[PDB]
Amino acid sequence: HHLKSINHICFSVRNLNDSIHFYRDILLGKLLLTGKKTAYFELAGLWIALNEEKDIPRNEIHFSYTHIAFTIDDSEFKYWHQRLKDNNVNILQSIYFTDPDGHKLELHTGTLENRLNYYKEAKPHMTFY
Amino acid sequence: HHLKSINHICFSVRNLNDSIHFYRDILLGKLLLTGKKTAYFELAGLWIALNEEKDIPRNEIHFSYTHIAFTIDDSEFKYWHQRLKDNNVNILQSIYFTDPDGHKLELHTGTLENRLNYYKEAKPHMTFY
Repeated sequence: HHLKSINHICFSVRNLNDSIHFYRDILLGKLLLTGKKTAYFELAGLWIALNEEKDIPRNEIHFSYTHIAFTIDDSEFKYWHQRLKDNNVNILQSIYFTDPDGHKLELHTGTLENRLNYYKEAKPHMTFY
Repeated sequence: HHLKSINHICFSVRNLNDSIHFYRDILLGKLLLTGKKTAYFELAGLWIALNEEKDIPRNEIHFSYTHIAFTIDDSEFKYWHQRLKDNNVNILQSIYFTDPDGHKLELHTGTLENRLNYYKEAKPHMTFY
């Protein structure tokens, strides 16, 4: 009875047109649908839905407790770093960054297996299953 | 130069042992690693990382602006509905629910293609690309 796969992710965003430029132009996703308050993309093989909420407060911290990471090839690290820098993206191996609203994103060059093997050497008092 | 795939998701959680029971026992994910403040799972083919933050306020609304949906087969809908109900999960075709902390999750039985075709009939004034 297991869950089969990730199906989609939805993000609330304050300005649809800023978020379409981010996900479509900067991150090279495919725009598939728009409405007044909605946009769907396919990005990295994943359906991403954006829901526009123009009243999310800009003077408060939100989006603190989740991050989403996408895979890139190690050889593409400098290309992506430079692409995000040249697009004035908020940047915090991995590249940590935010979308225009503050949703926390990451580009990462390794696998879960790579990370487990790293921790078995670096953090050997963790418990491995 | 495209992003290749989703790599992982990380959630902050207030109690690791409550969240391991949710993701491992209720959602049938695989526990791969633990530390004092960390747990890694593979769930639905996706690496999920949990980071324990015991001080996330319990008396405030958080996690409002993201949701993550997983695919199930249509025939499994009543099995999952009943499994979440029998485990006293907060439940809000799709099943909408939250983890123990309030991260918003969904089980969904359709594809992006199915949803686009639905909107072309139901919401024909959207723009399709």
